[PDB]
Amino acid sequence: VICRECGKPDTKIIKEGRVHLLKCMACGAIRPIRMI
Ligand SMILES: [Zn+2]
Repeated sequence: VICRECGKPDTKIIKEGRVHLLKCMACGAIRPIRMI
């Protein structure tokens, strides 16, 4: 769903303070997210 044209890559997530960032490796994609 998130990455359909990525196949079998890797997923890493980092959060600081009150902000969430998602990074995907293989396609080099970054997405900004925040719930709090
Ligand atoms: Zn990807």
